[PDB]
Amino acid sequence: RKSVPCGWERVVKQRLFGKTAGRFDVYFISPQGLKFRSKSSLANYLHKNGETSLKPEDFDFTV
DNA sequence: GCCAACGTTGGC
DNA sequence: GCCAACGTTGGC
Repeated sequence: RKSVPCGWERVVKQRLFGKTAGRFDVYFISPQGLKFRSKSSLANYLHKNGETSLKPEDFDFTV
């Protein structure tokens, strides 16, 4: 399976109330502190910064 | 039918 | 006016 890319943090939070109670949200904090909620916005950032090692498939958005 | 990406909002 | 919660939904 997938592992957290180097210097990044993966935060998983489970919803407790409402219709979506039981659902999980996954977000990633970059080593620079930038908070990401989607694989799209992340893949977008990696492209603009010239990433040659970390691929958007390396960041698991499933829990 | 139902969930990825993003949208809204109550409660400071 | 911001943000951590949950809501909404297009499109697979």
